[PDB]
Amino acid sequence: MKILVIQGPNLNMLGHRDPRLYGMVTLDQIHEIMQTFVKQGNLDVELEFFQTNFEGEIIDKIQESVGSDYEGIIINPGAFSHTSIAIADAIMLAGKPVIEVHLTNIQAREEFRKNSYTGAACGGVIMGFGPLGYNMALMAMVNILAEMKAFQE
Amino acid sequence: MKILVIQGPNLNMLGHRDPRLYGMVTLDQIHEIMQTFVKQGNLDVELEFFQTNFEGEIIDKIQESVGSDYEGIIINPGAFSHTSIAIADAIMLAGKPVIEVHLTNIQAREEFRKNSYTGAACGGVIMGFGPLGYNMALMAMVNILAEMKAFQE
Amino acid sequence: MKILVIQGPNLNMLGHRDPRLYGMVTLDQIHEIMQTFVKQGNLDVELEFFQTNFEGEIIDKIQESVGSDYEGIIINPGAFSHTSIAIADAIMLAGKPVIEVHLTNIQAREEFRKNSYTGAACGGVIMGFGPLGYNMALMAMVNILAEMKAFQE
Amino acid sequence: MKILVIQGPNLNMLGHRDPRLYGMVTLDQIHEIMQTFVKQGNLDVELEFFQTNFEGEIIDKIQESVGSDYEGIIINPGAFSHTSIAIADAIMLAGKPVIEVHLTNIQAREEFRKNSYTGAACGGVIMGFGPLGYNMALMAMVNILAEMKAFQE
Amino acid sequence: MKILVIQGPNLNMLGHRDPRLYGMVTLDQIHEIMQTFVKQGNLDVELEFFQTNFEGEIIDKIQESVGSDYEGIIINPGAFSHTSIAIADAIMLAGKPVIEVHLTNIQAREEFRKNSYTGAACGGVIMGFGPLGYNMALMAMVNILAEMKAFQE
Amino acid sequence: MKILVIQGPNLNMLGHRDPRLYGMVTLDQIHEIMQTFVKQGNLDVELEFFQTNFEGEIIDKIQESVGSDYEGIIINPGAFSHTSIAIADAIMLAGKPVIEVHLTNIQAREEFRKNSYTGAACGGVIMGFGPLGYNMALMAMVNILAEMKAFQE
Amino acid sequence: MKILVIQGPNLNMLGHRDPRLYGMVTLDQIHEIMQTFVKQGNLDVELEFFQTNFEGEIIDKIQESVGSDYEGIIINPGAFSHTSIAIADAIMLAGKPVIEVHLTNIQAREEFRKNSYTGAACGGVIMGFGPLGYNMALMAMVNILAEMKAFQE
Amino acid sequence: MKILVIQGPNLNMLGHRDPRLYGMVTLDQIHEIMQTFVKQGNLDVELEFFQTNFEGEIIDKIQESVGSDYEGIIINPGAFSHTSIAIADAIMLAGKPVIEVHLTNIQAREEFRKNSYTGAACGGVIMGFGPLGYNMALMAMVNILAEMKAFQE
Amino acid sequence: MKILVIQGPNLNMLGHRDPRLYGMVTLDQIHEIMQTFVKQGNLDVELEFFQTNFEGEIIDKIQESVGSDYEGIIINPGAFSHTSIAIADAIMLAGKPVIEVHLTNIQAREEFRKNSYTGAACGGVIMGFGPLGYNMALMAMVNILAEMKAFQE
Amino acid sequence: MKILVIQGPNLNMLGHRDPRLYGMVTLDQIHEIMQTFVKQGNLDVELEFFQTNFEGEIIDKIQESVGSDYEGIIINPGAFSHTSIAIADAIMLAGKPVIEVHLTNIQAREEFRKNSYTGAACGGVIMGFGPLGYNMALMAMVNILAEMKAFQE
Amino acid sequence: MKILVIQGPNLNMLGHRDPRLYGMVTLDQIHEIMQTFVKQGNLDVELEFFQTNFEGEIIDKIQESVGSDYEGIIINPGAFSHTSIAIADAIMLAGKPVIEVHLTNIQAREEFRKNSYTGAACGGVIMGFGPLGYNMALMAMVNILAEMKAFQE
Amino acid sequence: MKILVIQGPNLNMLGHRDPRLYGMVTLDQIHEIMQTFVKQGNLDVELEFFQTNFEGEIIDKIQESVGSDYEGIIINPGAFSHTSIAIADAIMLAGKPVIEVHLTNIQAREEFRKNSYTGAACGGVIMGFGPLGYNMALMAMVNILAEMKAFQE
Ligand SMILES: Cc1ccc2sc(COC3=C[C@@](O)(C(=O)O)C[C@@H](O)[C@@H]3O)cc2c1
Ligand SMILES: Cc1ccc2sc(COC3=C[C@@](O)(C(=O)O)C[C@@H](O)[C@@H]3O)cc2c1
Ligand SMILES: Cc1ccc2sc(COC3=C[C@@](O)(C(=O)O)C[C@@H](O)[C@@H]3O)cc2c1
Ligand SMILES: Cc1ccc2sc(COC3=C[C@@](O)(C(=O)O)C[C@@H](O)[C@@H]3O)cc2c1
Ligand SMILES: Cc1ccc2sc(COC3=C[C@@](O)(C(=O)O)C[C@@H](O)[C@@H]3O)cc2c1
Ligand SMILES: Cc1ccc2sc(COC3=C[C@@](O)(C(=O)O)C[C@@H](O)[C@@H]3O)cc2c1
Ligand SMILES: Cc1ccc2sc(COC3=C[C@@](O)(C(=O)O)C[C@@H](O)[C@@H]3O)cc2c1
Ligand SMILES: Cc1ccc2sc(COC3=C[C@@](O)(C(=O)O)C[C@@H](O)[C@@H]3O)cc2c1
Repeated sequence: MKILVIQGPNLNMLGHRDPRLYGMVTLDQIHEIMQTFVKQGNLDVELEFFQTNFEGEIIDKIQESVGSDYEGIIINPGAFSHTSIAIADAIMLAGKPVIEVHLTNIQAREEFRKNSYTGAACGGVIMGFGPLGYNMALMAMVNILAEMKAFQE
Repeated sequence: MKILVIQGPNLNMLGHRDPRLYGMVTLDQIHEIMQTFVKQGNLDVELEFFQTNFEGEIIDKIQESVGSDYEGIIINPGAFSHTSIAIADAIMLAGKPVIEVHLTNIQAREEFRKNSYTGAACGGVIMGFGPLGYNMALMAMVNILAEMKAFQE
Repeated sequence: MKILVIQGPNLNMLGHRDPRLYGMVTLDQIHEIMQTFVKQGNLDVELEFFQTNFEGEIIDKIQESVGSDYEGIIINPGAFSHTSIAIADAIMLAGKPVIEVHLTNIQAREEFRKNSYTGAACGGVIMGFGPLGYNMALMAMVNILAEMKAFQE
Repeated sequence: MKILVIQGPNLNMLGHRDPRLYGMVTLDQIHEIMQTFVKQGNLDVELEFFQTNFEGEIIDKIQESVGSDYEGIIINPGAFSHTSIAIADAIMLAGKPVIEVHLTNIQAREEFRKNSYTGAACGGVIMGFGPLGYNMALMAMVNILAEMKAFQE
Repeated sequence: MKILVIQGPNLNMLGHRDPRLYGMVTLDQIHEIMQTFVKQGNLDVELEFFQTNFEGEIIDKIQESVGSDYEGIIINPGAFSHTSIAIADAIMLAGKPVIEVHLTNIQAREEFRKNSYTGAACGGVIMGFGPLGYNMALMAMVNILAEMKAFQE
Repeated sequence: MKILVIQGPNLNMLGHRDPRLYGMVTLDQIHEIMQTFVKQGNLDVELEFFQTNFEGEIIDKIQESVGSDYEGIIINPGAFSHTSIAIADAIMLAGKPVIEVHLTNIQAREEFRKNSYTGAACGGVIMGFGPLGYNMALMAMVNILAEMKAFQE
Repeated sequence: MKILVIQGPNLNMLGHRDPRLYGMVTLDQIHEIMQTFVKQGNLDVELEFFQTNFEGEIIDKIQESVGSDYEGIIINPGAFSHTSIAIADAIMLAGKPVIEVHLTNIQAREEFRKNSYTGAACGGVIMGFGPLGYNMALMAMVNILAEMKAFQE
Repeated sequence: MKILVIQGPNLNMLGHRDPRLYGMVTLDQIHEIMQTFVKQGNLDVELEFFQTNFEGEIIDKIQESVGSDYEGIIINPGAFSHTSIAIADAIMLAGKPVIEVHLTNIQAREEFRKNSYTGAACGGVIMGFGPLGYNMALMAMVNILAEMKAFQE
Repeated sequence: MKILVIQGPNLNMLGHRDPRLYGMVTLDQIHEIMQTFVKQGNLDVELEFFQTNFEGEIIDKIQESVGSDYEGIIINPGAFSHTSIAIADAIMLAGKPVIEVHLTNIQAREEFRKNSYTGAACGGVIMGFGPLGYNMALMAMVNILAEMKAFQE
Repeated sequence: MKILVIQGPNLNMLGHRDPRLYGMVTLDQIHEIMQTFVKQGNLDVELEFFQTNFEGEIIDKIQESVGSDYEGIIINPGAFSHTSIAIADAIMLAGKPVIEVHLTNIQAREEFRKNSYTGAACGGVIMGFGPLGYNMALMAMVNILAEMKAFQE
Repeated sequence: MKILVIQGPNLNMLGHRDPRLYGMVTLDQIHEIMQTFVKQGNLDVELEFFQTNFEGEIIDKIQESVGSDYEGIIINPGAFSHTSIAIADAIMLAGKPVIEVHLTNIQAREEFRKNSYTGAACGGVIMGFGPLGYNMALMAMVNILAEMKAFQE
Repeated sequence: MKILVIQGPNLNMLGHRDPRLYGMVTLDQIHEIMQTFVKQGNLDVELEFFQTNFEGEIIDKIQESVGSDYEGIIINPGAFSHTSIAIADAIMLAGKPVIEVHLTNIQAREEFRKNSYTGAACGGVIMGFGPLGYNMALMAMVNILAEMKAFQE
C-alpha cells in the first residue's frame, strides 16, 4: 500500500537555517518521523518521498501516480497552494485521496496565504501542527483507504 | 488528563435527517467514535462533550476551562467560525491548546465560509475528514500535550 | 395545523417608543392582527408566537419545530438576517416551509442591511409592508401547505 | 379601482418550455389566477395586464399611469430589477403604491441578481412564492389602498 | 436549416466611418461574407440577418425563434454583452444553440468589457477575429447541429 | 446650423409633480429657455428637441445625426449615463461634438450615479446648474463649432 | 441618577492572565476605579455594572433600561462592536445617551476591528485610554445629562 | 460684483512647455480670455485671480472670501480635486456659489481622477472644454447671482 | 506642564456661520472652555493653542514640540485625519502622548471619513462629544502624564 | 506552412478518466481531429504538437518559434491562462499570430477562471466548443495567414 | 551641472531620535555623504539641498527648477509619495530627469505605502538601501545626463 | 567575492526583436556592461550569470547559493515578480543580500505589475533605469558587502 508524499518549493530548506517560523526539523527528519510512525503502528504502508521547487514537477508526479499502484497522496504544495490552479486541477483528476498538509497555520498569516486553491481540491486539509501534521495525514490516509476497501467487500 | 470537546450551532442535528453534505453519523456517534479511539490507544484522556447553539455558551465554556484542570480544547465552532471575533478572542485567552475541527472542507465551499476567525486563533485546523477529523484532533492533542510536559522536565 | 411565528431581536420594542421607521403598532398588536386574520378567513391554523433577542434561542426554536407537529415557520430574524449564517443553516435543516418577513423594505436601507443570509435559506421573503406583511405570510403559508398536502393524495 | 400589472422581459416565455427554475404555469395562467383571486374575494378591482421586453416600454407604462385613474402598480421587472436605475426612477415618480414581485427567491441566486434597484424604489417586495406571489401582491395592494382612503375621511 | 444572425447596437455603423478599432468592412459586407462561406462549402443553411439598437428587440427576436423552424442563433450583442442580464436570460431559454461573436478581443479592452453576461449563457464564444469570426461561428453551428441530429438517429 | 438636443428617460416628467430634487421647470420650459437664449444672442442655430425613455431610441437618434446636416449634440442621458456602454459607443462614433448635461450635480449623489460612461465619451460635461446648464451647453457648442470652422479656413 | 455600565464578551477575563494587549487591571478593579471617580467628584450617580458574553443579554439589558429610571448607558461591546447590527439597533432605540468605550485603540488594530456598528449608533466613542476611558465616559455622561436637564428648565 | 478665481497646483505651468494634454494657452492667457468675456458682455464683474500649489493657500483664500464682498468663487482645484476633503469642507462653508472647472474631461482619464471631492461640494462642475470652460463658469456665475438677488426683491 | 492643542483645517470657521453639523460654539470659545476646565480643577497645565489649514504647519508644529518642554499634544486634524499619512508619521515620531479629538462621530458619517490615519498613530481617540471632547482629552492627558511620572519615581 | 499547437497543464489527462467537464476525447484524438481537418480541406499546413505541464516549457516553446519557420501558434494554456503573466509576455513577443483555445466556456465557470492574461495577449480567443474549437482555430489561422500574405503582394 | 535634491516631510527628523525603522544617520549626514560621493568620483556636479514638510513647497521647487540651469532632480517625497497626485503632476511637467529615492523598501511595509503616485511619474525609483540609495541616484543621474548630452552631439 | 545574477523569464529575448518597451540592448550586452563596470572600478567581484524561464530554476538557483561561497544575489524575476510567492520565500531564506532590478518602472505600468512579492522580500529594489539599473545593483551590493564585513572586525 503505497503513499506518495509530495513536498513543494522551499521545504527542502527546512531547519538547516533554523529560520524561526517553520522550525528546527529538517525535511529528512520529517520523513524519518513518518517512517517511524508507520512502523510504530504496524501500518501497511510504503512511502515514496518527493520534493521539488517546480510547479510542473508536482503536476508530473501527481499524474504519474494515476496509472500506478499509488493508493493516495499527502501533499504540502507550499507557496503554490495559494497560486496554483494548475496543481489544483491535477489534484482533482488524480482520482485517489489527496490530503493537504501545512506546517504553519495559513489562516493566521498574510492575506495572500489564506486562500488555498490546491486545498479546496483536496479531500481534507491539515494546518498548523508542525511536522506532526504529516503523521496526522498518514493516520487519516490509512483510515480513508481502510474505509474505501471495506465498502468494496 | 481532561479534553473539552465543544460543538457549535446545528451540529446536534447531524445525521438525524441524513441531510447529504455533513453525512449520516449523529453527534453522539461522533462522541462514541472519540471514546473508542481513546480506549483503543490506551490514551490517558477523559473527554467532556458540550454542544450549544449559543455563541455566548461557547465563550462561557472556553472561559470555564481556564481556572480548571482542562488541558486542552477541541472545537468545531460551526457557522460561528466565519463570523465570531468574540469566540476567536476567547480562544486566544484560553492559554491552552485549542484545535479547530470541521467535518467538511471549508476551503471548498461558498466564499463566506472560507474565512475562519476562530481557526486563525487556534494552534491548528483540521478540515474535511468527516468524523475522523475529531480523532485526528485527539491524536494531535495528546502529542501536543506530551511535548509540552516533556519540555517541563 | 400549527404555525410557529419567530420574532428576532428588538422587535419586542416595537411601537412603545413610536421610534418612526418601524411604526406605531406593538408586537402584541401584530400578533393580534394575525389571529384576527386567521379567524376572519376561518383558516385552520393555531399560531405559537415567540420573540427573542438571542441568536441561540431562534436556532433552538427552529430545531424544536423539527420533531413536532409544527407545519411551517414565519420568521422575522431582525438584524440577524444580515449576519447569521447559523440561523440560515437552521432554516435549511428545518425541512418545512419557512417564510421570512420584514416590516421595512431592507432593499431601501443601508448597504449592510441589503444582504439576508436567512432570507436566502427561506422559500420566500416579504419586505416592506409593515405588520401587513405577516398576514401575507399567513396567506402564503396556508397556500403552500394546502398545495403540499394536495399533492400527497 | 384599477391596478396595473407590469411584467418585464422574458416572463411571456413562462411555462411554455417548462424550463425548470420558474415552473409550469404560463403568464396568461398567472393572470387568470389573479382575476380568480379578485372575484373569489369580491375585491373591487379591475386589472390591466402588460408584458414587455423593453425597458422603455415599462417606463412608458409607469408614466402613463400617472395622469390616469390607475390606483397602484404590481410589477415584476424581471432581469431589469438588477440593472435598471431608469425604471427605479420611474417607480419613484409614479406617486402611487408600487409593489415588486418575483417568482423566484432572488436572494438565493447568483450575486448579480441579489441587488434590486427597482425593488428599493418600491414600497414592498415579494419574492420566491411562484405565481402565488402575485395574489399576495393583490392582497397587499387592496389593503394599502383601503388604508390610504380610510385616512382621507 | 435556418440560422438567425443577431447584430447588437452600433454594429450597423461599421466601416462607414472607418473608425479604426472595428475596421473597414460594413455590416452588409459581413453578411455577404457569410453567404459566400455558406455557398463555397455547400452547407445546407438559410441565413436570416437582424440588426438592432434595442435590447428589447434582441430579446423579442430570440423569443420569436423559439416556436419557429430556426435551428440556432449566432449573436454579437455588442455593448449589451457586458450589461444585459435580460438578453442572457433570453439566451438561456432559447433551447437551441447560441454562439456569441465579437469582432474585437474583449479580453484585451477596458475592464468594463471583459465580463460577458450573454457569453456565459451561450454554448461558446468567439472573439477577436474581425468578420472572420462570424464564419467560424457558422462552421461551429453547422457542426453542432450535425452532431445534435446524428445522435437523434 | 442644426443642434440636436437629446433628453433621456424620465426627463419628460420634470416639474409636473414638483418632485423636489430636479425642480419646478418642465422639459418644454427648458426647451423654451434654450430658444430664448438662441434669439437673445442672435446665435445662428436651429434646435431639434427629442426626448425618449428608450436606450435604443437615443442610439438611433445619435446615428441618424451622422449622415445629416446636424453639427453637434447636446445630451442628457439621464439614468442611462451611468449604465449605458451602448450609448457611450454611439457617442464615440458620432464624429461630431457631443456635450453632456445634467440638471443635478451627479458627483454629489449616490455612488451608482457618480460614474458616467456616456460622459467619458463626450467632449465635455456640465452638471449641477439646473436648466441653465443647457444654455451653457449651447454657448460651448457655438464656440466649439466656431473654432472648428475657423481652423478650416 | 443611575448609569448602566455594560461590559461585552471576554472583558471579565481582563488582567487575571496579564494577557499583554489589554493590561493588568481586572474588570472589578475597573469598576472600583469608576466608583472612586464618582465619590472623588461628588457626582450624583449610582452605577449598575453588568458583564456578559451573550449578544442577547446585552440587548436584553439595553431594553430593560428603557422603561426604567436609568438615565444613560456606558458600553464596551467588545468584539461585538464590529459585528453586531442587533446591538447597534438596540442602542438606537434606547432613547437615552449611550457612550461606547474601548480599552484599546481599535483604529490601530486589524482591519476587522476598525468598523464599529455599535459605535456609530452611540452619541460618542472613546478608545485607547485603558481603564481611564471609562472615567472619561462618566465625566461626559454627567455633562450630557446636566445639559439635557438644564435645557428642560 | 467680485468673483474670485482660484487656480490649483501646476496650472501656472500651463502652455509654457506645450505639454500636450492641457494645451497651448498659458494661465495668464486664460485670465485675459476671462476679462475679454467680461467686457464683451458688459457683465458687471471684477475678477480677482489667484494661483497656488498649496492646499492650505486654497483653503485660506476660500475662507478670506467669507467676510468679504466676494460674491462667488470659480475654482479649478487641479489634482487636489481628487484628494482634498479639506478643500471640500472649505467649499461647503463658503456660504456662496462655488463652481468647479476642469480643462480636461476628468471622467475620461485614470480611475484616480474620476472622483472629485471638491466638485461634490460645489454647486456645479464643468469639465473638458479647455479654457472656454472658465467663461462658461462666468456665464453661469452671473446667472446664479442674478437669480439670487432677483428673489431678494 | 505644557499641552499643545493643534486644530486642523476649517476648525477656525466654527460657529460663526452656525453651519449645523459642528454647532454654535466658536474655536475661541472651545479654547476658553478648556482654560476654564484647567482652572476649575486646579490642574497644573499651561495650554498653547494653534490652528492651521496647512498640513505642513501641523507637521512643523508636531516637530517643534519634540525638543521642547511640551509634555503632550491634543489634536483634531480635521479633514486631514482621513488622508494624511504624513501627519500620522509626525505623530508617531513625537515621542510623547498624542490624543486625537473630533467634535463629530466620524464613525457615523460618509465612508471616506471613517478611516483616521492620524487616529491610528495616536494613543487614543475621542469622537462625537462636541467641544466637551476637548476637556475629556485634557482629563485623559493629565492622567496619562500623572501615570508616566508616577512610574519614574 | 507550419502551425505550432501548444497544450498546457493537465490537458494530457483528457478523456482517459472521462472526468465529466472536459469530455471523452483524448488529447491524441484532438490532434488526429486536427490532421483530419487539415487533409479534408487540403489546407497547406504541417502541425507540430506539444503538451507540457511546465509554464517554463510553454515559454521556451513560444520563444523557439521566433527564429523558425513557424507561421503561427494555437495555444490552450489551461489553468495558466488565468495566472501566467509570463506566458502572456511571451505571446506578445512572438511576433506572429497566436490564437487561444479553451474546450470549456471559461466565462461560465468560477470567478478565478474568467480572467485570461494569455487570452488578452492573443489576437483572438475561442472558448466552449469542445475539441471542435481547435479546428475553428485552424480555420482562422489559415485565413489570418492568407490575409497577411495577400497584403504582402 | 546642478542637481536638485528634494526631501519630503519628516525626513528632517531622521537619526536625531534613532527611531529604529529609518536609522541613525541624520539628513545633514546624508547630504554630506552625497558631497563626498561627488568629490571621490570627481563628478562634475553642484548639489542644492531642500527639505520641506509642505506638499506645496515640493511643487514650488520642482516648478522653479524648470526655467533654471537645474539639470535633474533626486527626490524622496516621503509619505507624500503615496498620496500626492499634485506632486506626481509637477514631476511629469518638470521636463528633466527625476529619480525617486526611499530609505526603506516601501514594497515591504503597510498596504497604504506600496503605491507611489510620484514614483510612477519618475524615470526610475530606488528603494530600501538606506542613505546609500541617494548615491545610487547620483550615479544614475550622472549617467542619464551623460547619455542625454552624448546623443545631442 | 561571488555575485549571482539571476534573470527571469523572457529576458533572454531582449533587444533581438527591438520590441520597444525594454530596448535595444541584449541580455549578453547587459552582462558585458556589468563586467565592464566591475573592471573599471577594480571591484573585487566575480559574476555568475543565469537566465531561466522556469520559476523552479530560479528557486533552485537561489537555494544552491546557500551552502556556497556566493556572497549576494542580484535578481530580476521578470513577470514572476508579481505572482511568485514561492520565489519570494526562497529570497527570504537565502540569508544573504538580495537586490531586485527591473529595466522598466513597474510602478508606471498596468495594475497587475505594480505589486512585487519578490521585491518585498529583497533588501532593496531598483526600477526603471534600463540596463544601468544592474550596475546600480552592483554598486549597492559591493557597498552592502563592504559594510557587512566592516562590522565583523
Ligand atoms: C442542514 C444542516 C444539517 C446539519 C448540519 S451540521 C452543521 C454545522 O455547521 C458547520 C460545520 C462545519 O464547521 C463543519 O463542516 O464541521 C462547517 C461550517 O461552515 C458549518 O457552519 C450545519 C448543518 C446544516
Ligand atoms: C465608435 C464605434 C464604431 C463602430 C462600432 S461597432 C461596435 C460594436 O459594439 C461592440 C461590439 C463588440 O461585440 C465586438 O467586439 O464586436 C464588443 C463590444 O464591447 C462593443 O461595444 C461599436 C462600435 C463603435
Ligand atoms: C422622481 C423623478 C422626477 C423627475 C425626474 S427627471 C430624472 C432624470 O434622470 C436623471 C437626470 C440627470 O441626468 C440630471 O440630473 O439631469 C441625473 C441622473 O442621475 C438621473 O438619472 C429623474 C427624475 C425622477
Ligand atoms: C486574549 C484576551 C484577553 C483579554 C481581553 S479583554 C477583550 C475585550 O474584547 C475587546 C474589547 C475592546 O472593546 C477594547 O479595546 O476594549 C476591543 C474589541 O475589539 C475587543 O474584542 C478581549 C480580550 C482578549
Ligand atoms: C461646512 C463646515 C463648517 C465648519 C467646519 S469645521 C470642520 C472641521 O473638519 C472636521 C473636523 C472633525 O475632525 C470633527 O468632527 O471635529 C471631523 C472631520 O471629518 C472634519 O473634516 C469642517 C467644517 C465644515
Ligand atoms: C479534473 C480534470 C480532468 C481533466 C482536465 S483537462 C484540464 C485542462 O485545464 C483547463 C483547460 C481549459 O483551458 C479548457 O477549457 O480547455 C480551461 C482551464 O480553466 C482549465 O484549467 C483540466 C482538467 C481537470
Ligand atoms: C516615526 C518616524 C520617524 C522618522 C521618520 S523619517 C520619515 C520619512 O518619511 C518616509 C520616507 C520614505 O520615502 C523612505 O522610506 O525614505 C518612506 C515613506 O513612506 C515615509 O513616510 C518617516 C519617519 C517616521
Ligand atoms: C513583449 C516583450 C518583449 C521582451 C521582453 S523582456 C521582458 C522581461 O520581463 C519583465 C521584466 C521586468 O522585471 C523589467 O522591467 O525588467 C518587468 C516585468 O513585469 C516584465 O515581465 C518582457 C518582455 C516582453
